[PDB]
Amino acid sequence: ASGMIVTDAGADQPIVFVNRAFSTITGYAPNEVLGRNARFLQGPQTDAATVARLREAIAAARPIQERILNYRKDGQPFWNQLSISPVRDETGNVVAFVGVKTD
Amino acid sequence: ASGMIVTDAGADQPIVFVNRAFSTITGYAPNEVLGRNARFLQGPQTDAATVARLREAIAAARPIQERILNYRKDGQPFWNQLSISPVRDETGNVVAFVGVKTD
Ligand SMILES: Cc1cc2nc3c(=O)[nH]c(=O)nc-3n(C[C@H](O)[C@H](O)[C@H](O)COP(=O)(O)O)c2cc1C
Ligand SMILES: Cc1cc2nc3c(=O)[nH]c(=O)nc-3n(C[C@H](O)[C@H](O)[C@H](O)COP(=O)(O)O)c2cc1C
Repeated sequence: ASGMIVTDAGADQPIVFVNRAFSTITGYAPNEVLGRNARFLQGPQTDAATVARLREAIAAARPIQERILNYRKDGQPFWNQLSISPVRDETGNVVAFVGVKTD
Repeated sequence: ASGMIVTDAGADQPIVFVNRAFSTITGYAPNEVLGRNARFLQGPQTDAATVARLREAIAAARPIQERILNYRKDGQPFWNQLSISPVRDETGNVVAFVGVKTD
């Protein structure tokens, strides 16, 4: 199974759902992450240019894939092959964002 | 806000998340629907041919949009402009399905 994060569309994209795989991968339980922006997964060695590309894509509701250095709850660095896409209604309104970690 | 349902990919797509708009629209709380296939929203005058097109598209992990008759918890019918899409990882594995109601 691949990790999955779902966020609200607006106002800095707080997490509303993580799948079981997310907790296996990151060591974080759902209650520890709901209502937070996913940027808490980043750490000292995270590439700022990669973070900026995610920021611009999410702001514009553009799909993006990045290999980004993330950090488990226990602090272990892991490479996150991250893909983010908007969820739209048929009018084109953004309803949510979905992020997947590909192992 | 538009209604959104997220399901597992496999084994008859049990619901794993519904947004707040889902509960406003349908009258169901998350604890009433999590772990169930979304077909409980259908009822006696739901169009069988429409349900068959949804079944075939989801089985194939193909996006689909239909206008389908659904029923609130209290039994009141509502027209659901429903769009369902797979969520894939970068290997092409289906991680989840997402369903949206367009007002
Ligand atoms: C649905 C979704 C999932 C995300 N998943 C991750 C993730 O797994 N790891 C990560 O470092 N950032 C993730 N992000 C990105 C951060 O939330 C944030 O958008 C990014 O750090 C850029 O914004 P900032 O410069 O304001 O931090 C995700 C964003 C969204 C919308
Ligand atoms: C993510 C997702 C959301 C769904 N949302 C709805 C819905 O809002 N209303 C509905 O009638 N069916 C919905 N369905 C469809 C049913 O779950 C089911 O796939 C459909 O009734 C066809 O299969 P069946 O013939 O086995 O019932 C959804 C399915 C998925 C995967």
